[PDB]
Amino acid sequence: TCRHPLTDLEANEQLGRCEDSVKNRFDRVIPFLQVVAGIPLGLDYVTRVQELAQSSLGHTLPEELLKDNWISGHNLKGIFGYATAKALTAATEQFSASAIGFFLDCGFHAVDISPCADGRLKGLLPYILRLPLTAFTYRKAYAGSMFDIEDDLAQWEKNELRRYREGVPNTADQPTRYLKIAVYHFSTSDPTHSGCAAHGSNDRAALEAALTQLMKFREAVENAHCCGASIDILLIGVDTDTDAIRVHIPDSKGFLNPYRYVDNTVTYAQTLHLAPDEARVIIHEAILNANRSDGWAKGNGVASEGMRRFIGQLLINNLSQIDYVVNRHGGRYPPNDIGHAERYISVGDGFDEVQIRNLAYYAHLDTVEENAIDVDVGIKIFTKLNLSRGLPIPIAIHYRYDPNVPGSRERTVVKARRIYNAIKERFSSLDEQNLLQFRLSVQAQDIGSPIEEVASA
Amino acid sequence: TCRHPLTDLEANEQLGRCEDSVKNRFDRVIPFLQVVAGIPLGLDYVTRVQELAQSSLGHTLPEELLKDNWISGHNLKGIFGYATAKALTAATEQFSASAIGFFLDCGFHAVDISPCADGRLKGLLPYILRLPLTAFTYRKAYAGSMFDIEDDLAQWEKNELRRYREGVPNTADQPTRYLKIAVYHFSTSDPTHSGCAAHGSNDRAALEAALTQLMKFREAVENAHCCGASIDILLIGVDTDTDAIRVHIPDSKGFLNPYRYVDNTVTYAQTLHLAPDEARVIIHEAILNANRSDGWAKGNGVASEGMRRFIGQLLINNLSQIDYVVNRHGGRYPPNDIGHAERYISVGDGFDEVQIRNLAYYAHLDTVEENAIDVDVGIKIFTKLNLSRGLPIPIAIHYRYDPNVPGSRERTVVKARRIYNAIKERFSSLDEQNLLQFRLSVQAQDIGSPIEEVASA
Ligand SMILES: [Zn+2]
Ligand SMILES: [Zn+2]
Repeated sequence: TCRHPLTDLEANEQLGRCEDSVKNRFDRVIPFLQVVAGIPLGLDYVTRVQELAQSSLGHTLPEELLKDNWISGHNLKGIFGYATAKALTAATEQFSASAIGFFLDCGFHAVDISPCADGRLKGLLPYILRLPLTAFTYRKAYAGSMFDIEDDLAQWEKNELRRYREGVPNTADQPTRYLKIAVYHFSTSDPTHSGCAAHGSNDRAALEAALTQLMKFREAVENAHCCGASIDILLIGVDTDTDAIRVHIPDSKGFLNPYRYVDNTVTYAQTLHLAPDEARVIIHEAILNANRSDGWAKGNGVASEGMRRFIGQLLINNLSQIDYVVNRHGGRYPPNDIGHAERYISVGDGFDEVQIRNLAYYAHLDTVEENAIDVDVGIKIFTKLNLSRGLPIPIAIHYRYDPNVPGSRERTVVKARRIYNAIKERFSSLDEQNLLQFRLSVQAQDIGSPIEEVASA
Repeated sequence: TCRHPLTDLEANEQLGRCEDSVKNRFDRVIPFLQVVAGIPLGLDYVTRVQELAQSSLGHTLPEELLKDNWISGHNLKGIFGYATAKALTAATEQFSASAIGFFLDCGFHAVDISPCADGRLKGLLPYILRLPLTAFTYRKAYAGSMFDIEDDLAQWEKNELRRYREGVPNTADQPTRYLKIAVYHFSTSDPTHSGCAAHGSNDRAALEAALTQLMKFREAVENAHCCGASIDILLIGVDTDTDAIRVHIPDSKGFLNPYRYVDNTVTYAQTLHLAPDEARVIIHEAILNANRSDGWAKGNGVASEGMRRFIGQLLINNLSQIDYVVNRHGGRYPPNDIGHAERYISVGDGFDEVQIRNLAYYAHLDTVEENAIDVDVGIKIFTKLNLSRGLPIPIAIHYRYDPNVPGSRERTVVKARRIYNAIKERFSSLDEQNLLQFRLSVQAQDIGSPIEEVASA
């Protein structure tokens, strides 16, 4: 078990430290609750619980959570909800140009990544791809990578208008394109149970669904606008057991083949014992041989220089993540980490500060009526994850708003409260048992904006 | 307080030991639960509860019963259900030719006893009558001794066919008959409250109901078959306070008089100070004087030699039980033992291994729809017995199947699950509060067959 020459050691250590700290903050709540349940409800109950909470979780608890526990029993569910919300707040607060130039040199003025809403793909940008979130990098996760065409088209139009009017990334005459990346996931160890649940854990079904959505988006962009407007499409598959990516190389015209791809597992295997420059040569030629391969991978021409450079950089970055997983877990995630191990249900736009693998179940929705199935899937997952142990389900309803648009924050807060009430009236049996805990938050759309808590009522 | 010369001392000691052990196994659960309720739900709750259970009940508990008790509170109801099921299993496991010859010498090839479903009559065979359960001795208990004519006729036909084809008890030409015994019960101390609840605690009502059912069965056998096919009928009353039987002596033609009977209390009183052979002479003549008495006991002729010998043996056997009660409780059962003191509700065919007085409430039924009133009576009894103390009601659904018939075991298991679900949907308020605990079991119809637990779902 040696180290790859291209591994980013200090970045790996930093990422591991952040992951460990956040997961520990979320996980230490349960032992504290178990200790609390053994404290008699005497006259010293409140003081003892408060000092124990200060010693364990680093914060105290509101007296309303403990004031009437002597007559109403231990308020373990309320303490759990409060502690989970505090852990999420602490994680976000603790988290809180070169990428644009690199994208421009590769021939793109904007990169749009649409991975699956699976929790195992949450850390796709900071861990698997090592791509920072910039003003021109977007991450819109959907269930089964089934991203919506209309909003992507609107984003494309907005970016093109910005290029035409101000040329913020670059002037409109530059021959750069809009890059849309679709990410599917699969499990090598358990293909039939640990795959994409949106497609019945069928690897090829997820692959073809993502490819079809990419093709539909490209054709919609072509149809909606004239003068030969077009976009570039990229397809990436992630093995959730080893966090290794296979990138489907487009041909000269940009079409993607489900069989023409570069797999980073064999690349890591065959570049382990070489030297940095030689490994870079290896991946540079390997992209070419994969793109020029025949048979089922028959492709017309070869991909552009920018495409190949971008894919090579992606593979080099993913090598560090493969090495990170090998170091931390001996080459494969533990059996508990292979499946669902989420700590809370994220509803709305999600958090850009806690992009950690298998931390939360994300349900991209603006209305419960439109995407109820995501909420039901999350509740079903947490029924086994949490309700089996008797713990309540924590739900963070987070939304982003644009401060430039007048009245946007109030509308966003109203939307958050509406979502909270809709999730309340559904699963009303779980509500009556206090098995659902909520926290509502809003944030400005700018990167690094503070997160503001809002009252549930 | 001296001992009757005909008392079976070692048999009495053995029976008392078994009764004490079984009742202690069932009764020691509650103090253990009360001790458990005082254990704080700390980190040592599971270990302490398990070691206490091992020390007290002789067995441990599944972790699922205690794993989430810290957040859901003490699972006293679940532990109660599990411990009661384990006690029943232990009692059955601990329990697990001459009689046929004696029956044949008395002129019967099969004996069928149909006592009331009252719990105080549960130990009628091993204690009150000292009659072992053989391949030709049957015990079908019904509420109010209201045994069903059709199944008795079917059993008679099966036995007669076996005699004709193989002659297993004896050849068909032998002048033996099928003996049907009906047992009613009454209370001397509290006639109006501790009598047969199926007849409003009216002694004469129970007597005439049992006599009418016996007459109906005899006439049905006579009508259904020609060549003068007939059966012998016997009527027995049991005083639940002293476990003493009065046997109604049939006349020469087999008819029974509600007033012509031999009472074993006066027999025990008048045979206490004599010697064995003299006491046997006394009961032999006493049968004759009772059968030859006039007035309201006017009967045509005298009973046969086999009938009188059988009745004399029954009285001699019941003398030992009278002596047993006198020894253990000073001549009468304690006031708590006079009424209802059952530990669980037996539904189905009952257990032949725990035939102990006042141990369980038995509800002979194959469908809740047909005999719902028995279930309601049992639930009403246990509402005062158990629900007053806050304990749940334990219910053992036990059924017997014939392994010779293909597919019988699966059908029996399906029937048990159907009965369990039907009892669940009724009394749904008790179900939601976890006040009903169930255990489902099946057993082969052969005597001594193992009891197999089945899953509730
Ligand atoms: Zn998925
Ligand atoms: Zn009765």
